[PDB]
Amino acid sequence: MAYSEKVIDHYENPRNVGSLDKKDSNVGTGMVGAPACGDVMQLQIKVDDNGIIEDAKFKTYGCGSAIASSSLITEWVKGKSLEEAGAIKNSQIAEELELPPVKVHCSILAEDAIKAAIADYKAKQGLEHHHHHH
Repeated sequence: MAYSEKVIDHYENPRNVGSLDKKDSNVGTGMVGAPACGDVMQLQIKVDDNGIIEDAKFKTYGCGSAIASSSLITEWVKGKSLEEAGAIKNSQIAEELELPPVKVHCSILAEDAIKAAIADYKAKQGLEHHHHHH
């Protein structure tokens, strides 16, 4: 079952190289929004440089402004690790930006987003599937 001291499942993926596909365990996806008004935010982080984050894309089309922060949060994890992304809080950016309590909808979609990417990043390897007639 493993005459070696390595249990790793594989260096990359059993699909003969690939990376980038919205359908991999090395890519966390997160799509949230604010149904309390009508704002949609999408954030996706990439992890491969050794469990580290090398690239961090995103997409927020609906709030003409929630983009700025999108560039700050995405540029804050770009290089960090999931262990760090799963710890930052919305108060962190809320303070670095200094904005009134009448727009927290952003800082919220920021941290809440990273939470979705981490949830879908760890769920891509839980119960998986069991049946799938071809």
